[PDB]
Amino acid sequence: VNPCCYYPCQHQGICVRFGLDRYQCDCTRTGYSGPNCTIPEIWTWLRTTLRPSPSFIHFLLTHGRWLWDFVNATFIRDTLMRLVLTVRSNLIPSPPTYNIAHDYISWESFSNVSYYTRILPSVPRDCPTPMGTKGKKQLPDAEFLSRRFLLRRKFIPDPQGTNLMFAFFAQHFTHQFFKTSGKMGPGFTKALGHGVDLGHIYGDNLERQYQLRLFKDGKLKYQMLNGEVYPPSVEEAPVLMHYPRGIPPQSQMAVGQEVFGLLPGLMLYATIWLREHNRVCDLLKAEHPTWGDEQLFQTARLILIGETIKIVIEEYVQQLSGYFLQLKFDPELLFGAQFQYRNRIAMEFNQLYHWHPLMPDSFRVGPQDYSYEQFLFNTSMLVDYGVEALVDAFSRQPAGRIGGGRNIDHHILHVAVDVIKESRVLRLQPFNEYRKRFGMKPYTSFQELTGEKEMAAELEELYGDIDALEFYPGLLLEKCHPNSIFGESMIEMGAPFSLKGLLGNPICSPEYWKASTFGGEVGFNLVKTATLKKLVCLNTKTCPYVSFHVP
Amino acid sequence: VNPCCYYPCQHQGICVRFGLDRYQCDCTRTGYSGPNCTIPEIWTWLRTTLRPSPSFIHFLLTHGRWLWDFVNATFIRDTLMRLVLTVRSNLIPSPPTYNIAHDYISWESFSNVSYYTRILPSVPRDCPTPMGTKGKKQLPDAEFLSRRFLLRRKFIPDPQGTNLMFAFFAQHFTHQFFKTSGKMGPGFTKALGHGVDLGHIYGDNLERQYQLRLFKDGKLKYQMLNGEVYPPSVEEAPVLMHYPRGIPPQSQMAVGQEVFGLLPGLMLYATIWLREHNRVCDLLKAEHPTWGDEQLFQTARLILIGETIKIVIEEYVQQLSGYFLQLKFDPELLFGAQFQYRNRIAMEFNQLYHWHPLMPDSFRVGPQDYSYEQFLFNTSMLVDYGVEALVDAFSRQPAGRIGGGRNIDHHILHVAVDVIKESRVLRLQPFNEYRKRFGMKPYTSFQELTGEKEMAAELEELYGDIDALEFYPGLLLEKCHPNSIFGESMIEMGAPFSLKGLLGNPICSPEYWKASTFGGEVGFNLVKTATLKKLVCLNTKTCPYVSFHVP
Ligand code: HEM
Ligand code: HEM
Ligand SMILES: CCCCCCCCO[C@@H]1O[C@H](CO)[C@@H](O)[C@H](O)[C@H]1O
Ligand SMILES: CCCCCCCCO[C@@H]1O[C@H](CO)[C@@H](O)[C@H](O)[C@H]1O
Ligand SMILES: CCCCCCCCO[C@@H]1O[C@H](CO)[C@@H](O)[C@H](O)[C@H]1O
Ligand SMILES: CC(C)Cc1ccc([C@H](C)C(=O)O)cc1
Ligand SMILES: CC(C)Cc1ccc([C@H](C)C(=O)O)cc1
Repeated sequence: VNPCCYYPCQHQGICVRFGLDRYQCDCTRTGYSGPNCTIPEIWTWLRTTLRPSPSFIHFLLTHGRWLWDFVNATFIRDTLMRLVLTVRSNLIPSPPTYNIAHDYISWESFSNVSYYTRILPSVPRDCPTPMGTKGKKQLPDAEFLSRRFLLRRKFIPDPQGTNLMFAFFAQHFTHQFFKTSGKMGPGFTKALGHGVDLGHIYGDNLERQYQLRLFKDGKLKYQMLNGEVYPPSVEEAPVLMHYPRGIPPQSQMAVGQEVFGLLPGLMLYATIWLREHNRVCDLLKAEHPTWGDEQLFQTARLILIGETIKIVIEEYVQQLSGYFLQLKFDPELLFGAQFQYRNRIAMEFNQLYHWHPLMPDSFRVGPQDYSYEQFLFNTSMLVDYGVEALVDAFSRQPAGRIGGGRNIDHHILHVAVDVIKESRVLRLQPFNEYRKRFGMKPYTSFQELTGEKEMAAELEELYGDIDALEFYPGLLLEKCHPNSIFGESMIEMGAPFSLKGLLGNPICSPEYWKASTFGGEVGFNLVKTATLKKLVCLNTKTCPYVSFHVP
Repeated sequence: VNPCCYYPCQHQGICVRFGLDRYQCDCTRTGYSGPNCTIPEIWTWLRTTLRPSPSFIHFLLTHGRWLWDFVNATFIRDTLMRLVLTVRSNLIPSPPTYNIAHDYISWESFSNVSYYTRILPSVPRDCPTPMGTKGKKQLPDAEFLSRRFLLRRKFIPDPQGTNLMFAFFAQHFTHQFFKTSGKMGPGFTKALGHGVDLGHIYGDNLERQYQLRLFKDGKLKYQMLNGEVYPPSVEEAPVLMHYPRGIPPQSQMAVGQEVFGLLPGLMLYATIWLREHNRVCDLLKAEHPTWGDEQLFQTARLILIGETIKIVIEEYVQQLSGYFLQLKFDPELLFGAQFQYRNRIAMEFNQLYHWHPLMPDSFRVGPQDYSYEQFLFNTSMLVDYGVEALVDAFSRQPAGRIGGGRNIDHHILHVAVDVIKESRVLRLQPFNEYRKRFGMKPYTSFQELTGEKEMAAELEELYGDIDALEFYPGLLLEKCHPNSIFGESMIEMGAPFSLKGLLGNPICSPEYWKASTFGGEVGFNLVKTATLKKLVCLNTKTCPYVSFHVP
């Protein structure tokens, strides 16, 4: 029996097979020593005992507004944001570590960008049980697990007021770096780029980009419909878009991410960002009449990347966190720190971001209430209502609570089922192992995981042992913070991936973070003062209610 | 007239075109302010005035052996090595900056690995003269310039005692990251990897690697000849090798770098490293009987990458430098510093590494003296003499002095001619601009460049102005240090690229630099104690005289 199946090495120690049946843990730089890296060094011990729980820190951050208001207007704001940035980031390996093919560092894992990386090695194929040495010989049926604990019965809105404007932003944004390859299989991605490169606007490959570009004034091709600007058609921009068989090219919109024609919300954002790109080109040309099409295009792209990182940290994440602390996007906060400006999307981060519970039972646009069947492959809704109308509608409709269980609409429950199946193919280690990998104590029972007893009893009967609970299921079934959109694990595990992805970008490095990179002071300020409201309203005829929070 | 043609921005300030005819310099973080970034800050001025010249520091490093010996045995050795590593490295942009297509930062320049990067932007195409605003309307004829100042008349040996064992190591080693693509043109490379990835041994692409691997015990395919181990034939390892038409596959060796069959010296190293890879596999399997072929292969590769870095720093660079300071390869020296573990080969670095003057008039192997025509595409010499014999021969024959001028054998003078032509296509800025970009004062005349009067007068008559002198020519014609192999520019410009290349490797990062990465303490020590002598002798029947220095 493979000793590493027991996950003997603690605190990021590395389990290596030695001889026919022995194992050793490489505790290098873990802060611990001993056979299993559990004997702490004096400094390590002080840090671990003097640190408040994720639950207590969360409390401090969502209480005492009056105090935080004072803090948010001083340098303490910076000090804390930097603290948040470094502490969350150090939890992500960089250079990247393993991939679906190698549960060990290798030159292939480091140079081969078609692979998603992974934080914890896989469950060795030769282990007694699917999860290691705990649980039953066979995992609970994915389908059953989903219907029992993930299916929505009664719509549960997000207590934090998150809306569909946010939901679709999330779907739009994440899909620029989550593009699992159907051809290569699980564990592989076509979103080389691995981060905020805006590939969902410009395309994940040159040829597509060239087909999407006007090659005049650095602009992106487009078309006018009802006196409004929209992405061009595939006929004008011959690029592969995944539309239902039968829909003509002249009726398809070409945008960068092949999958965006399958939801008005997605194309909505495609339209907004496309309008913002061409707008920025105008501002740039005014500043540099001697610039060619290429430089105008390249420079505008860097600007939008900046705007995206800005808005994601200061509004998107802010919304999700519900923190009284005013999050801040300022690369300089890291100029005095040891930080690698690179990123590699992890398969776990992909699993974790499946926030389908956000989707509602139906989609309300003014007096009209559209169903999934009327909404999903709708090729006219966006143009019928226009950008302003849809933004207003999505900004008003509440999105569903992510954590807590039983809140995924039956229309898309199938995604969760496949997420669970893919997880087993990827052989993700147990939820508890990830709890530990991210600084939390493992759950000692299902009743501790869920703040209740009914689901816990059934889960325990199915899994047999809390140490067998799988990654994704653990994330969605964990008990949620007070009036939060999800549990602590979602944050403690997601923040590192997210923040490392945002700041790990090259435009955030000392070499790139300069006015000249963005065409000058005008371009640099577009990044620095970017805003959701401005992203929309500076590109629409009228300004509707725009926010990631319900009115 | 494009104002940036004057190279107005100093100290790494960035020239940006504004309005119809204005320009601005982005002095962000340069240590200077002002229209041209020429007004120094207090600390900046202190550093530039309190810093000794490259010539004085070089003096200190090559005198007082007794003092140095004392220092080398103390922590001062680590202190100076860290200084050297950090000061030389900070001179290289990271993330990478421009490429042949973009004289400005862009997402395309950052993500597109098929491009060599460049430290200084190109000479704007719309400038008055080919070099900017100085020199004649037409540059000196490349052919003529080479015959007049680069052609060898009388063989000039390297006063530092460098041998052919070193010369071939350099060619072998560098050809893993300098692989200009004929199909795409100058400015493009096939050596994705941009560094010490050992692609010249394992191939620059997966398919090729696969054809080269045995897929057993993690070993590399091979063949036996005279009881000795050699690389396999193209027949057993069907991989593309550039051999002259007319030679049969059965006499073509397959090695990783398509060009290595064109010199016994190159294949010699191919053989040595191949034997070392398979040897390491043995040691590894002894340690991990449960490991599969893949892990054995991946782990051995990481080990050889380490051995390569170790030897290049402590023996290779040591020999070139001539320093009494004992250089050291220890990744930990940088763990407390702000350093990016990434690298991108620069086109200027490619130009600079054209050390053809190293090649002799003929190749002596014992009593036999072989001509270029008997040496260049010889497919039997390596096997006829065996590894030991050739190593001994190359270790005894002195290589030619690199700097000084008039020392490139007529057989390969054509390379230099093409290097100069490619330079103009790449539109490399003038030598003086690079002097400045690397911390030196520009030469005020050709007489200052060359420590003499004749060549200088002829060069001045051809170029018209010292500010028109080109990159490569400047490097080879600059006056050499006392009894050195080349001038200061070669070191002051090359050291930064070289060390950044070496330490910027991901195996030198905190995440990778651990015993487990190399299979354990045994593998880790192979890296830490790697040696040229051991690389050869631990893989040959007998141990010949092996060194980068003539006996
Ligand atoms: C009702 C609206 C939505 C529909 C119809 C939908 C549909 C899908 C489908 C069909 C897949 C691929 C499923 C498979 O291969 O089995 C998928 C993947 C995914 N969805 Fe959704 N989704 C919706 C909303 C969202 C939202 C709001 C988010 C939150 C950001 C989200 C995040 C993801 C992620 C992260 C993936 C995996 C991406 C990848 O690996 O390529 N989805 N979704
Ligand atoms: C007599 C032995 C040698 C021969 C016959 C030779 C031949 C060549 C040839 C034919 C090219 C390509 C020329 C072109 O495209 O116009 C080349 C490139 C080059 N050689 Fe050599 N060379 C020799 C020795 C060396 C040595 C000792 C070094 C020092 C490390 C060296 C470094 C280079 C470099 C850096 C390049 C450019 C690589 C690239 O861009 O792909 N060569 N050599
Ligand atoms: C000043 C020293 C304080 C030591 C208190 C550290 C407490 C943790 O102690 C460690 O717990 C591990 C299990 O969790 C054991 O495996 C280790 O052997 C034990 O040393
Ligand atoms: C007063 C509030 C200060 C907030 C700054 C601390 C930054 C949060 O830091 C995070 O805290 C988690 C525990 O909640 C840990 O599990 C994470 O690893 C750590 O990065
Ligand atoms: C006593 C000698 C100590 C030498 C260690 C200093 C490290 C060398 O450092 C280098 O010096 C050059 C000038 O010589 C500069 O042009 C380079 O930019 C700098 O990195
Ligand atoms: C879940 C994740 C994708 C979003 C997220 C939420 C909160 C935070 C804050 C700054 C933190 O570090 O606690 C970061 C990122
Ligand atoms: C020219 C270059 C390719 C080799 C080289 C020579 C000397 C040094 C020393 C440590 C230095 O920094 O002066 C580094 C690299």
